Amino acid sequence: ALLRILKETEFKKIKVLGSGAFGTVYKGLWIPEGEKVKIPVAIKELREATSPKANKEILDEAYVMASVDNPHVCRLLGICLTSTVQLITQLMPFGCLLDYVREHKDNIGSQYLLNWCVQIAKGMNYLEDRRLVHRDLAARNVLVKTPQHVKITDFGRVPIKWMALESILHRIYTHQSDVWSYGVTVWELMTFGSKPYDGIPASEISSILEKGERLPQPPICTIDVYMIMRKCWMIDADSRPKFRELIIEFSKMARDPQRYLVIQGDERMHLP
Ligand SMILES: O=C(Nc1nccs1)[C@@H](c1ncn2c1CCC2)N1Cc2c(cc(C#Cc3ccc(CN4CCC(CO)CC4)cc3)cc2C(F)(F)F)C1=O
Repeated sequence: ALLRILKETEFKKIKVLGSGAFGTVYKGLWIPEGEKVKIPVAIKELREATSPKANKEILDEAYVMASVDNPHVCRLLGICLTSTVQLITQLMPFGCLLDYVREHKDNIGSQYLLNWCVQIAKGMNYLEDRRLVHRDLAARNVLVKTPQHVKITDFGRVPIKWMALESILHRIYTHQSDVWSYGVTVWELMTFGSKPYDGIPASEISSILEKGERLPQPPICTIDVYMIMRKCWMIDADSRPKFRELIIEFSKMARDPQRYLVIQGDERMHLP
């Protein structure tokens, strides 16, 4: 739809959820003016976003973030402009998928893991169709609406260990560098939220990658799943899968989960 211009009296902050590079995120409640319905919302308030030039840049960008319309992409619902900038979306009450997998890894099954892979590829496919490059896809930027329903967020306008080699060496970002980060995102899921390249400093990653090293095979992953991941991390960006292809391939596996991921016995052995 469109970006609603919200009045500060329309919504209240309830709790601080976090704070990042951009600002502070709060849980809140939004009662649309006129309406009787009360919508739980997440509200991000930017730090020092007060310059005229950035104010216009932010508004222009916000219009585009409010224009996405897909079940697996978070949409910006509105903005509130006062002394500060506040960005409002619907609250995803289960929080981010990275945290969710770390919390629930003792009970997460193969059907859920592979469906999350499908859903993220579907929302990434939609952004590709909208000509929107993500630049920071990671399990921490996938939110959980319900255990069965995830949505991508914080896309649009340095996470070295998620970044395609070209992005690291040349600052090139395209849909194909998004495909690489997708591969790393999937690895995070299949490892139940392990940290990629753990203990290796960021400063070394381009070298390791140039030498041709890559994240290892997650123990529950069958070879065909690991192949998809390996394919996302080829040097030649045009050799990597396309999001449309990833939808098909993971959809096929989701039809037969137990064939493609094996989650059995000693879960201490499910870690890379
Ligand atoms: O809203 C967001 N997350 C939320 N989570 C919960 C509630 S809202 C995410 C988000 N990205 C995609 N989507 C969402 C929500 C739904 C889809 N966003 C959109 C978003 C964010 C940031 C800014 C910003 C900023 C900014 C720019 C310049 C300076 C000052 N200076 C500083 C120094 C600099 C020199 O480096 C020059 C510029 C300051 C700030 C803008 C927007 C957008 F697109 F709305 F206009 C951001 O994070």
